[PDB]
Amino acid sequence: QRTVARDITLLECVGKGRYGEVWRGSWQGENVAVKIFSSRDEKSWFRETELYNTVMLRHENILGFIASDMTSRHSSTQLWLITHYHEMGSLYDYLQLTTLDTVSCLRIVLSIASGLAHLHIEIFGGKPAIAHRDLKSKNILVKKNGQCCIADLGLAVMHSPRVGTKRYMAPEVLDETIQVDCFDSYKRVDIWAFGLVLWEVARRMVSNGIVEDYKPPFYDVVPNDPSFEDMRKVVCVDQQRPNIPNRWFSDPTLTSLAKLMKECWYQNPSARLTALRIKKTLTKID
Ligand SMILES: COc1cc(-c2cncc(-c3ccc(C4CCN(C)CC4)cc3)c2C)cc(OC)c1OC
Ligand SMILES: COc1cc(-c2cncc(-c3ccc(C4CCN(C)CC4)cc3)c2C)cc(OC)c1OC
Ligand SMILES: COc1cc(-c2cncc(-c3ccc(C4CCN(C)CC4)cc3)c2C)cc(OC)c1OC
Repeated sequence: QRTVARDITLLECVGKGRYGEVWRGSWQGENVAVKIFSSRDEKSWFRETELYNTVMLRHENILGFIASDMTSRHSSTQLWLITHYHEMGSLYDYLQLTTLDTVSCLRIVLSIASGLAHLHIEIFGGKPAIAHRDLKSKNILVKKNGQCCIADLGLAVMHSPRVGTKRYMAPEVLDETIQVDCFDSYKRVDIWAFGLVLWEVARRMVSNGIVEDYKPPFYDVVPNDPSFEDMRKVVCVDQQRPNIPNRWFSDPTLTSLAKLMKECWYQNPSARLTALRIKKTLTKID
């Protein structure tokens, strides 16, 4: 009745971590990305697969799902997640060697806010509400059209042993006051992380011939691979937030972005902006 071509050619490894590996692959001419999970991180494959079996997300700013594959081997199980392939790589990668103008900076951050609001908001008929729980510049891909998409739903929570990246954890995560039975708590953790990403991008926007070098959030106050305690002392005890450079206050776009990131960083989670309010504010800038 029909051939089911499942052969995927793995062409090039574009990522190797504790999570496993990501490969550029080829299926029937078409480029795909293949994430091969470490045994260490099998539950991330299970959770992303469980979510996509619940709701087939389709959004321009969400990394496009193609397939979840489990294959029996000699004495192990092999777990692959297959997605769209974005050749320009992660936003983290992209910001290292690219500077931005006003239009590209706004297009990047509004596309992220768009993907995040899509995750957050319940649609009746639709989709459950979803919080990401590990938003960061390495989990955002740059598309050829200048918009981004959000990747990695391995920690996602839905409403109707992995933890987040410590550098991006909100204060209520670090001080363990987060209300774990409350879905809105998880949206507010994502908004904190979004504000840090907005800071990382805004630094690379040129104004009056000036730009900042790429740095990760809190680069000046914590070590590489900061401990939970290192982060708690900065974010909770001292209540530090990323520096806004003086040069931003000469530029109307960066002045508006600095205000937006402040309103993502309130100690009180319920004071933080919503993803929908961030979108509206971004559409009114420039
Ligand atoms: C099993 O595994 C993999 C399968 C595929 C794949 C390859 N050719 C054809 C298909 C196909 C899709 C959909 C239908 C429809 C036909 C109409 N009917 C009303 C319902 C069913 C049939 C066939 C698939 C799904 C690709 C893979 O990788 C990209 C796979 O591995 C992950
Ligand atoms: C998983 O991913 C990819 C899959 C395919 C693909 C291969 N064979 C058959 C199909 C197909 C045909 C028909 C139906 C429907 C149509 C009508 N409906 C009312 C019931 C049945 C569904 C599916 C697809 C979609 C191609 C892809 O790319 C070109 C894929 O992406 C990499
Ligand atoms: C964040 O996480 C996931 C990411 C991806 C993914 C999707 N498109 C493209 C990529 C990629 C391609 C190329 C480069 C480099 C190599 C070539 N050049 C020298 C510089 C650029 C980097 C990255 C990735 C890593 C897929 C995933 O799942 C299958 C991910 O996990 C959910």
